[PDB]
Amino acid sequence: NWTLVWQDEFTNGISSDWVFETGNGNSGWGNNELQYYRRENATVENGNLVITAKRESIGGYNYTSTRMKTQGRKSWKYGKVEARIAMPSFMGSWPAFWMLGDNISSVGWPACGAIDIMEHVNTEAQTHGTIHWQDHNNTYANYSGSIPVSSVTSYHIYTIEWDASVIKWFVDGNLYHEASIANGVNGTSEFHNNFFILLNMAIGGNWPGFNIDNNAFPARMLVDYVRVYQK
Ligand SMILES: [Ca+2]
Repeated sequence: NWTLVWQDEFTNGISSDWVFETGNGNSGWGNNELQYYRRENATVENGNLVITAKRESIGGYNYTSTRMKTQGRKSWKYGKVEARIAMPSFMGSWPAFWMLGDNISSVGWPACGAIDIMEHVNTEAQTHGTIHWQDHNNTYANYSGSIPVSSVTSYHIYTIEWDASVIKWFVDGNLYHEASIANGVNGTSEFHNNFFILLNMAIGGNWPGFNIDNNAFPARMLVDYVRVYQK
């Protein structure tokens, strides 16, 4: 059965297991994103993390938001990883709940692997689940599924179950995507290493595009909790 091994319920502030990124990264966090991440865009209100994207200027960028991670504090190999999230829906928005391989520090992205547990862009009536990696031929690979979500602005539960055979994605317990990692099929060896968790909300970028609804700011993503279980 599933045993809880880590959580942040945000009940008494943000856990010291999170580190915050600052700035626009390299080439907009690799995606030509437009935001500058800060600590100040993360707050807690009534037992929920609140990530607020703002029209705010700093360092040559014109929007701010938060990107937080458990890198260097907490990581896991296999498990059930879940968060209860309510996110905004507007043109330019790109919230995510995801994981990266701890070995990113030595192998870089995308060789480290990423497991996107929840992504949403713009005003789509659906959310996506995806894995990204470098395959047997060392070519960038991704494998993505999606599920209709009529109200991303309401709380939904975004989950993966990950074991040495498979990763499965669920929203509200409804299975919608799955990917085999058994034997490192399609060069998925790196999903058999420890990964850390990230939460963020980007503004603009190659996927959502550069048509930004400037009247949708400030915008809030609320996260009731993040939990990890293992067998
Ligand atoms: Ca909570």
